[PDB]
Amino acid sequence: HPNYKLTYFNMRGRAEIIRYIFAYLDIQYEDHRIEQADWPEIKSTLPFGKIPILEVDGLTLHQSLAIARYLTKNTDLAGNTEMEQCHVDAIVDTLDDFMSCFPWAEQDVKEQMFNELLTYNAPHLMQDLDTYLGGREWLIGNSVTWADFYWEICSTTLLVFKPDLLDNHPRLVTLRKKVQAIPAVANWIKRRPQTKL
Amino acid sequence: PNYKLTYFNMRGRAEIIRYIFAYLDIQYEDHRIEQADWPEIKSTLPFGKIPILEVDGLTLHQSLAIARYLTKNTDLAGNTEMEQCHVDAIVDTLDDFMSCFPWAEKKQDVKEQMFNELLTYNAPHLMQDLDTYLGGREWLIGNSVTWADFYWEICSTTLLVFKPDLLDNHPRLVTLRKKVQAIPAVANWIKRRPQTKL
Ligand SMILES: O=C(NCCN1CCOCC1)c1ccc(-c2c(CO)ccc3ccccc23)cc1
Ligand SMILES: N[C@@H](CCC(=O)N[C@@H](CS)C(=O)NCC(=O)O)C(=O)O
Ligand SMILES: N[C@@H](CCC(=O)N[C@@H](CS)C(=O)NCC(=O)O)C(=O)O
Ligand SMILES: [Mg+2]
Repeated sequence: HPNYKLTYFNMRGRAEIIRYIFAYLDIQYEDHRIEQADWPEIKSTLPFGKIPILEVDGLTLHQSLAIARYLTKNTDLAGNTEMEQCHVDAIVDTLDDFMSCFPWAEQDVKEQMFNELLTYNAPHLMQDLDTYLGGREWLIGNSVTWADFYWEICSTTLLVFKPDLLDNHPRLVTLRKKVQAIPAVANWIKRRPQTKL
Repeated sequence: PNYKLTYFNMRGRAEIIRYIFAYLDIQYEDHRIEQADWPEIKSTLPFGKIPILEVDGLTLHQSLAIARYLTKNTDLAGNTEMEQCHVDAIVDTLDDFMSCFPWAEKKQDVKEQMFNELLTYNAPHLMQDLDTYLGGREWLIGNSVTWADFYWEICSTTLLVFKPDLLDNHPRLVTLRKKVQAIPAVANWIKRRPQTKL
């Protein structure tokens, strides 16, 4: 059981998937939340200059989904078979692709691009996700995976900007609530720092 | 298995899969779609995107998800779980950057401005970070080739089309490209594959 230090901004953002996994697996970690003012110094010490990073016994890992996958290796969150693991990885990247389209660090052009993505593109993605879910209980297989975690995390952020995101997708709302009801996840959701994003 | 890869007639996002099939000597159907058939075929895809890989009647999607699946339990995977994390991280860092480019932008002046900005400002920083990460070592992760090395060669090949001087101050990254290109199965694929710009 190694020493884990997670470094990110004071927000859910790209660190939250790692935080859900730690909560579910009951893994102790330091939730290091930096202020924007401390970032220049920290940024200059990192191999690839981006966060989140996870220090594992002092060894710096980067890329939130690479880290998430590493932490879920040989756990019940990974997918029950090699093929299920592929399906999990694919859903995660499909979600991450969409979230990465938003110009988070871009006013005017930023506001325009956000409205276009939320209004013209998000509903299409929600439909494809609902279709993929196909009336089943979880996105992949017969039990929860970190793809379901990431679905709940990404949709929570999208709902902040688009409250009607899932008005045509009650089954996707049901999946969100199912993830949110998992005791370890429910406990983290009620206890985590309250931030907008 | 009966593998059928569907993608455009481009290296693009399918090429990492094509390299892995070649290296592992796995037969597959390299199906390249017609541009006139794209509007029709798009509605059949699980998320409206390509590449997809069909495996015995089952459809898979997402190029790196597929690449990771195909390299599981092979010598192209990281040797340890932490190495596998390093491979995944390098691949996502490359993929993040390539995905920033407005490949489908119709407005030519906007496209050229964005390409130039990414290539002249952002790209050099990435090359610097990759070179320092590599150091004096033989491959990006561990002591043998991984699919992270493949993806480096694939992405840099395309970047060099738009910025030929990209690696002028990074001879170690050039050497890495040549090492990947010197692998027999990869070299054979490179000489036999369709010659496309992207
Ligand atoms: O141009 C690209 N894609 C769209 C093709 N259009 C579709 C509509 O009809 C006309 C053709 C494209 C795709 C992939 C890439 C790409 C390359 C190109 O060799 C290499 C690495 C990548 C890594 C990540 C993402 C894209 C890439 C560049 C451009
Ligand atoms: N795909 C990467 C993205 C990393 C990334 O761009 N992180 C942002 C924060 S959300 C960042 O480091 N921005 C500050 C900066 O680039 O200086 C991941 O998921 O870890
Ligand atoms: N992250 C995904 C991205 C897939 C993707 O956006 N593919 C492009 C072609 S390079 C596509 O299908 N776009 C055409 C469209 O959206 O109509 C992957 O690597 O598979
Ligand atoms: Mg990605």
